[PDB]
Amino acid sequence: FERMFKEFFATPMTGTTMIQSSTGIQISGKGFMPISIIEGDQHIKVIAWLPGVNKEDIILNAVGDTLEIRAKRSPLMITESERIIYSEIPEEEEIYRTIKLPATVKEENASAKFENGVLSVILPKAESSIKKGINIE
Amino acid sequence: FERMFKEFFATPMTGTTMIQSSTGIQISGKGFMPISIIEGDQHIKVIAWLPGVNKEDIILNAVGDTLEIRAKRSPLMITESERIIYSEIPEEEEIYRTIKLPATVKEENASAKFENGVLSVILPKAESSIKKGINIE
Amino acid sequence: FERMFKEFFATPMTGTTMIQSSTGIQISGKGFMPISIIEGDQHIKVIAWLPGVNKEDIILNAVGDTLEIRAKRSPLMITESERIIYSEIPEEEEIYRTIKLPATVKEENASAKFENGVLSVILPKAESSIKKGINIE
Amino acid sequence: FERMFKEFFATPMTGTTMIQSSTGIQISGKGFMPISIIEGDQHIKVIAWLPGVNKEDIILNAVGDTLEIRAKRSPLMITESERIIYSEIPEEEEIYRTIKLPATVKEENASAKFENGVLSVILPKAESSIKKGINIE
Amino acid sequence: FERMFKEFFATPMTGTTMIQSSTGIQISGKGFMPISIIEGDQHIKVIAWLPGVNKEDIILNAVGDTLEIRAKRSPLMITESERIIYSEIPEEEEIYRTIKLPATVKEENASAKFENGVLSVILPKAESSIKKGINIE
Amino acid sequence: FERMFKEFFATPMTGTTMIQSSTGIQISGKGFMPISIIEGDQHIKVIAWLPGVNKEDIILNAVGDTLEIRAKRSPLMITESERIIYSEIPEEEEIYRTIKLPATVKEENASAKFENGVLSVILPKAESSIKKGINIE
Amino acid sequence: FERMFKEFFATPMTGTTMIQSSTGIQISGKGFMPISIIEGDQHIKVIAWLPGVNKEDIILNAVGDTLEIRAKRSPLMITESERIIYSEIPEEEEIYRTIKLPATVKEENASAKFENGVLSVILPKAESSIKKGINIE
Amino acid sequence: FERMFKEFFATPMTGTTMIQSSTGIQISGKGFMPISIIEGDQHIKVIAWLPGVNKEDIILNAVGDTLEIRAKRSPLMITESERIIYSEIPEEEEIYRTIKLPATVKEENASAKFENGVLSVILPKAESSIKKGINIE
Amino acid sequence: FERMFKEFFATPMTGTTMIQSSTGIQISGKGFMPISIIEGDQHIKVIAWLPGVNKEDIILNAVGDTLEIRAKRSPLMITESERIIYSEIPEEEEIYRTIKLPATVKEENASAKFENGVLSVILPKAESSIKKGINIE
Amino acid sequence: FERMFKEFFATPMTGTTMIQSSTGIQISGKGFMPISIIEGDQHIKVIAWLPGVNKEDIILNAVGDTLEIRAKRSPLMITESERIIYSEIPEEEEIYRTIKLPATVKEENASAKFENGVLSVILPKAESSIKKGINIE
Amino acid sequence: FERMFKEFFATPMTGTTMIQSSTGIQISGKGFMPISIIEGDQHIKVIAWLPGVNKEDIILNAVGDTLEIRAKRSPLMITESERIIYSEIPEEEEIYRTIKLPATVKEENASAKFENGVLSVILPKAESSIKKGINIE
Amino acid sequence: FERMFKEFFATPMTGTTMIQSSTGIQISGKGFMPISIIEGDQHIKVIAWLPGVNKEDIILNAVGDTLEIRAKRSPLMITESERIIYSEIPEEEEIYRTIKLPATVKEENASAKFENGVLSVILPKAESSIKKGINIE
Amino acid sequence: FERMFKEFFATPMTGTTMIQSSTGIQISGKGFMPISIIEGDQHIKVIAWLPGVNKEDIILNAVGDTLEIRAKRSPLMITESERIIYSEIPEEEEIYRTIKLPATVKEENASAKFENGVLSVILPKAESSIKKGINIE
Amino acid sequence: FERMFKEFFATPMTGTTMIQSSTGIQISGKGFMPISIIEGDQHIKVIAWLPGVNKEDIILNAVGDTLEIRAKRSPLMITESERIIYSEIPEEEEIYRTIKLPATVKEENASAKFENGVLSVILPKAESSIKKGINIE
Repeated sequence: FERMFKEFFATPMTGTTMIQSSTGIQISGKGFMPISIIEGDQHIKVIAWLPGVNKEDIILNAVGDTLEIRAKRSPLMITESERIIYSEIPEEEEIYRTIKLPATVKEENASAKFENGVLSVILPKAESSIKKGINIE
Repeated sequence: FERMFKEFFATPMTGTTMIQSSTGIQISGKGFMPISIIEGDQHIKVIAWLPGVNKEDIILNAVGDTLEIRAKRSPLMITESERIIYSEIPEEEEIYRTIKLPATVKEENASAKFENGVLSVILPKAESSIKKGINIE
Repeated sequence: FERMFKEFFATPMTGTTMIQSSTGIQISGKGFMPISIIEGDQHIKVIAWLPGVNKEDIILNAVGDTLEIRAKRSPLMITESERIIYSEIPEEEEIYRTIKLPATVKEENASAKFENGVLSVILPKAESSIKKGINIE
Repeated sequence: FERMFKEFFATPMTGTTMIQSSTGIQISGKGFMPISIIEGDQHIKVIAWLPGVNKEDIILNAVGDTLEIRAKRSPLMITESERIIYSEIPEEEEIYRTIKLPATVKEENASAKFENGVLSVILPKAESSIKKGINIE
Repeated sequence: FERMFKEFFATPMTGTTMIQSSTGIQISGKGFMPISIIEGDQHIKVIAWLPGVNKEDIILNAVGDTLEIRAKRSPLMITESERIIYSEIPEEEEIYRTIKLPATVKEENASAKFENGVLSVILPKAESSIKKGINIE
Repeated sequence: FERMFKEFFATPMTGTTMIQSSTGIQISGKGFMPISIIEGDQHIKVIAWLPGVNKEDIILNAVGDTLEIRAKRSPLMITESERIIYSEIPEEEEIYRTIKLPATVKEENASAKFENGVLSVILPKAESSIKKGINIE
Repeated sequence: FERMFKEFFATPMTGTTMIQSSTGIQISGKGFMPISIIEGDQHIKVIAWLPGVNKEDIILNAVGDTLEIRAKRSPLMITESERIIYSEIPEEEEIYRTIKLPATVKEENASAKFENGVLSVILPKAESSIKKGINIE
Repeated sequence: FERMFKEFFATPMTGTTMIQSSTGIQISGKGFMPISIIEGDQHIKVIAWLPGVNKEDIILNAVGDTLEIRAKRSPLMITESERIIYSEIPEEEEIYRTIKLPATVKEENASAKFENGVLSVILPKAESSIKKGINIE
Repeated sequence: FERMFKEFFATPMTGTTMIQSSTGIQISGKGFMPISIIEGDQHIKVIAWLPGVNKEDIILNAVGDTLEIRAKRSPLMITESERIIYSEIPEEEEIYRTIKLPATVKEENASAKFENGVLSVILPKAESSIKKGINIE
Repeated sequence: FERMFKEFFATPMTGTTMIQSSTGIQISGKGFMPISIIEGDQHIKVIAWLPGVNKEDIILNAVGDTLEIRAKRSPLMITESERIIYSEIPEEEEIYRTIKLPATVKEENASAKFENGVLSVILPKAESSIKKGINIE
Repeated sequence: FERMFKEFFATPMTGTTMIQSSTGIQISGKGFMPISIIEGDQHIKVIAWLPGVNKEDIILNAVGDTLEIRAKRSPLMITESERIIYSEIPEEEEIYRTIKLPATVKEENASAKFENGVLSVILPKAESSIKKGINIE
Repeated sequence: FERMFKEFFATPMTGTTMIQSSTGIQISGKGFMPISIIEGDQHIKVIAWLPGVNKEDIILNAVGDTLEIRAKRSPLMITESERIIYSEIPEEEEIYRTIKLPATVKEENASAKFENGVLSVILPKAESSIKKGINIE
Repeated sequence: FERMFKEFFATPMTGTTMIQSSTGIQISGKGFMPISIIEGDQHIKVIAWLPGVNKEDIILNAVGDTLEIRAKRSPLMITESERIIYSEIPEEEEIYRTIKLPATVKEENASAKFENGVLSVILPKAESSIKKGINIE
Repeated sequence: FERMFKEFFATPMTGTTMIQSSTGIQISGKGFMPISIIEGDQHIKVIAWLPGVNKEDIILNAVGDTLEIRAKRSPLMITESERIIYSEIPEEEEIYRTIKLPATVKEENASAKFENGVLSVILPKAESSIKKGINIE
């Protein structure tokens, strides 16, 4: 049955509904929301693909080492004469992701941008999480 | 090995690289581009998710009953201090889809909109493809 | 043997004796106690089904981000002339659940209600766990 | 796939939706309703767990050797700010059980009690079903 | 695991705990009680092996087409110096069988004998169950 | 085929025909004869279930560390009008068990009782098999 | 047997004898002839590897959207003293490929070059297959 | 997965990348280079298919009983408007084969020809490897 | 091979060498050391079986919510004339367990007793881990 | 299911309940009691791990070539406020081992010591079991 | 396919690219970097094998209970005449390891040495992680 | 069991203990020593990773077409207070590799360098192994 | 894995470490010691292969019907310059066999010879084990 | 069938009849002859176990890099009254081993010793096989 699902290759509908992923960071949520975490020495960059989501429909909250991205995408409106004969776009409306970052961030200084359906969040690291350099002799 | 791939649940990277799907319409391409086809009595609506693609990087061409969507998404630029510790966003740059529509369209009257990373293409059906109504007695 | 257990479908007796579930919240316990966690912006609501448990037999304690629900249900008393020919109700008496919440709560302000065998616990979130809003530009 | 369901251990949602069980008594229904049948010499006791069901929402009808328990549990109301991050409580609203008793009962003298979400029904046996004693020599 | 149980060959402990057997007669019960049903033209003979059961501990009731045999065998008493190093005798105390006969019997005229741990029950058939002879030409 | 035998659950007929069991005591025989061995400091108690066996049909012989129980149960006599439609009682007539005890017994002082189809044999241990106590310091 | 073929790794002899491949273009033929199709906006380039084929032995015909490449490679001539102790080069003489292009081409303006055993065919697209550009607003 | 690879039948890309073949002659290399060895009484003929390789890009060296064929094929150049929609030609650029011949050859007298992408190498056998004739009586 | 290990039943040598167990408490170590954790309202009791360990060879350290038990058992000394023909006692000398308790303890007030090879450790809970009682209305 | 038991790694509870082990010495018993037998030229040393057993609760008897170790360990007493959240210590109370030694011992001269939960029994060999030396020429 | 990988035994290339290992310490990274953690009473020693890494290319940062080792090894430079016919050394350039230590360390007092490609890091434990000794009575 | 080893991913300990690898060059040895062979027209470069090996502990001998690398790495010294809780570094001390080169080398002119735990050996090829160039016409 | 062991064919190291063989004679021991038992009418001949064992290192003891052969073979001494590249000889030093003969022997008259590493033991049968002849009529 | 052979554990008869083993040295022969090869800087030591072989029955020949050991062991002579009831000693008479050494030896200076059934052969290495030392800088 697994090869069949792969043969159907309906990966967006079958996929991108993950409930628990551990990479040393625990991500739990619902719906399609690919996430990329890019950690610098002073901040963390989170890239989230929210295609078809309006900027006003994104609720972005963070605290400590946890980031919550809640968004709702209005489903594709169709006239009565129109009918979806084929569709790969997930129909799920309320999508969300809870991202447990590996470092504490200063949510009071965080900022986020939403361009072309790409949410880029900048989270400055807390002083308690900025690593020092161990001199090698 | 199939359950493992499902357990990894890396569906965007493993998925959304389909080469041949037949729903009575033949779609061949490369990369991540979910497509929804919504056929009316006078036109066909194609919804394509091109997150992170600039409007100038989308080449949209159509003829007869075939639609070609070519787009390139610049990869995520990172400083030398920054590093991708986790990423679900497909890294593939040049994405494309070749959609063989089930009806002939008037490409000279087609139009497309690109909002929030959602490409909506309107393709009026040709007079030779508009179906007549069979009266039932 | 798995299909047989499913064919027997004795899910309450076989089921609802979970020792370790992780949803990003770790729940460990013994016996039948379905739990629903409903997190708001200012509090957490825990719904626990304690059918046949008296209000005086429920010990509800919480601290930090951990909630302990201990309860004992007196087994079904039967006369010597009476005999259980069929039973799906779990016979286990001492049931309990240890719920590790994802946020710190103010146990000094928590409250709980027990109606129709449904335990509803209200746990206000601590100021250190209330998430701030990241403005999107 | 069976071990996986057991590993998921979501027995309430997967379980307690039995359509046909024969113990010499045929029980058919929908939803979660554990039943215990305790037969005496003069009556039959039916224990049904209806957690979260109001007494006014239980329709209890019986005739001959068949007992029908119909009940509806209002789903968990949540504010727009609140969201179910985790839930083991079955969401099914209209639950019911049709119990074919092994003996004829006098439905005109039956009684039932509903305490702590436990429905206890007393069904006196008909004179045609009260067994006589065979003296052993 | 099945061959292992057969290799262990602990058939009394593993076996003789049947809950549902249909031979056109439905037998449901608990414990070890081999049953033989020997139907004549005017009566039904039931042979039940109740080894180690006292005559006073056997409750024999019947009605219509159902026979209930309830008996309890006191477990093997042992001194503190004595210890069961090996045992094949089932330890279950309360044994019972519910036998649904294929014909209606006159329980008011039934009789039973208990010799050498063998219960022999005589159940005269009701006039409504005595079959007539179809002459063949 | 093993699950089928278990589904048939004809354990008395399939079972209780063991030819070689080792528990440190070797038991070999034919037919249905559950045995329990209960060893004290001064004697050994053997409990054998011989349902439907007459006291005159039991030949009980012992020597050294071996016990032989031979018995024959007359089969269920039936009239020509009567017919076994269902039977779980083993039809085998000549049953026997050869029990190799773990200790030497004084067969000249052994005694046995036969009540309710239960054979209880008392075998005093020989002086060469009575264990001494090792004082612990 | 599949791993064995892979272990033998005789891929040219076992491989490159495909009868039906669909990439949205249907290729049917016999023998070893790797094909690469490189579609531009105004023409289609077909690269075919015809090692050891003389230019005079290649018959190249096209019409509409179908291209037929027929060629014969003279087998390796050997003296009577010489003998093939090892060979991976396919011995098949008459090789051919029928390529159904996805667009109509102007066979009257097509050209082909044969250098180093590489056949490069240029097929200008017909005006009915040149796609127009859909302006995006 | 093996049948799938055979069903994909992408034998050139999957195949022709052999690292170790023993026919009594050991061939190790990288890339696609079918080899045929044709041994005479006085010389050895090696046929290597180097389609699309220029004569100046072939480095042919030999010594003792080992032959090394190194060649690089420039990849298929494509305009920005052109795109490979389908390709069976291996993309690997640097191909090579190390052939351990079964006989010592006089590399100072060897010669090679490169026509139609077929490399034909003539390697005269050393006097120490020319076999004598054993007269049969 | 798993049934064989179970048939060998060498569970002490094969078993009791666990490296990672999660019960909501993480235990990592080496060697045979069964652990029982018994949590009260004011303290935690840890029972560790250290058979053959001298009181002076047990190093018991704790901090925060982690308990480390290090002990070494001198191996069984044997004369040259003596030889281990059979042994189930694990030969491993340096055994240890790292127990991450679920609550913070006051290591400055902890105490432990070692009797009959049973280590009983009393760890008073910290004020920050003592749970309060939520009144139910 | 075997790998699962190994993954659970509950070897003390699953293990150490062996009923029949033959190493040329037959050991039968119940419960957890690792045994090491160390045979010298003049005696046999038996090491038994009886953790948590009081010296007064050990009954040590021997005769001929058989050793019986009977002991009972009082279960872990817990206050009503205390609860076993985790436990690897076997709960079985009455443990015993019957060891059939390979040589006859003089039980009248045997001695045993019980230190740190380790029972060490010294059993002098009988003159009939002391082996003589065969001179080699 | 697993035995094949083991038969290939290319463990460095296949291996040493671990993303998530839990020993009660969580290690996540990329590339080949064997790690040994040696915990004392006052410090933690981390041994990392960084063969072919220059001391200036190692970035060693630590904070709290997490250690990050970032290093880049310049790939093996080869002349155009030189070619890697065989290689087991991983080609990956940017290697890194993120080590979550089990105890908090004083990164301000840490030191590291790099000799013979072995990185030895000394991390003094914080006062909050130094365990006290529980006296045993 | 193979997937388990891969899941354990202990590739250094399980791996890098190869006894026989043939790439047309036969390598036999013991321990962890990744080898890269880089063959030029006039010499052979061998790169061996000997992390933690002192230059004085490497014995490098060669003759003809065989290279022997013998080295011993002193194991990680630890204080009695220190203990290896986690380790991926192979503990094997005496490592060695026997490399049969494909060409004869002039061991009298060979040289080797040992930097950062990387052994680089330069082996000039013998005149009898330097390949000549076959002119292509 | 079994075929692999057979393919490795390391039968001496894997083999000849038998712990329990029954041919009606029970042999238990450790190490490599092939045994041949050749029973005559008046004696028993035991042939044991003790290659590399000195006559002074063989301890041969017998009594009743049991024979114990204990021997130690000094391991192969090697200079520091010498190294075992290949070895099939078992490295185990202390080898032994316990042979339970089928007849009682007179150990006071037994003799043994040790030539070419072959131990030949002559054990005269006891008068109680010499069989008489049953005349056939 | 493989586990059965292992259960039979007749490794000498089944084993030690190897026809082709490659350790970089090729050993082919017949019969039981364990071989250990111990290579020094100036010689090679071959240890062969020839139990029960007379010194006059060993033919030891060597040349170049090949060693041939031929020996015949007279089978165990038995009187007509004597009979092999049990035997593990291989019955094969003519045993032999052909050992291809990795280095050329000076057979004119070789020597061999035969003590306790152990053949020790000393083979001085030829000057062409003595490896030189590559100085490391």
